[PDB]
Amino acid sequence: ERMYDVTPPGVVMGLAWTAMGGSTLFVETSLRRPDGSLEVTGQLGEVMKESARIAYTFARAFLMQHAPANDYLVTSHIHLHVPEGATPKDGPSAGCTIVTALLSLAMGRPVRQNLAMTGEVSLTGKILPVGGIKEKTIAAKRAGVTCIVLPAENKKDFYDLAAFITEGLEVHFVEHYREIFDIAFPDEQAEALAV
Ligand SMILES: *[B]([O])([O])[C]([C][C]([C])[C])[N]C(=O)[C]([C]C1=[C][C]=[C][C]=[C]1)[N]C(=O)C1=N[C]=[C]N=[C]1
Repeated sequence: ERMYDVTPPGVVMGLAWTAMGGSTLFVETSLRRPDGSLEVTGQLGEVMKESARIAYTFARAFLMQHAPANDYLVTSHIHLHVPEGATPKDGPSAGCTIVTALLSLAMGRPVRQNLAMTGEVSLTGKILPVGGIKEKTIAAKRAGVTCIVLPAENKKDFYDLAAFITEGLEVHFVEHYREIFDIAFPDEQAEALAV
């Protein structure tokens, strides 16, 4: 089972691993009040806290180019949480997940359902390779993930898995956050008609 079968805005599924295997986790974000700020909870280590700062800065910049009239990330007091509360978590691979959670919250739009992602985020939005792709992918498949987004340089790790694991997985290998944004929010890049 999963902690969220259906993600509302501000909630994105990420992927973690330990020496004991892989798991899914959800990044949760929310307002704490009507210059902004980010408060972060979830027993995060120092690499993960820094990846939340990087993601926060990039998301502010990304959404000032995609939606300059939208100030929600610049002015709001945001809270970011990664359950479960007692479990320690660390590492950079949730960067894109955090970016997506913040944009999802600021746009008031949920991300594509049954989607998980992992990837380190650069300050300019480059997606850097991560560890545990095999364990994270198995965990996604067990959790009902149908769409998985991974750093492009982790492609060989993904295809080291047996076919019966990756069959049925729609996989996207990405290098810049813009590619994730268009998978996560397909209606922001979809064919439209005027009336
Ligand atoms: B990602 O690989 O950076 C990811 C980020 C986020 C999903 C937590 N981090 C991990 O998957 C961590 C989880 C963790 C758990 C407890 C304490 C620290 C980190 N795992 C690893 O970094 C890791 N797992 C197995 C073997 N080596 C390292």
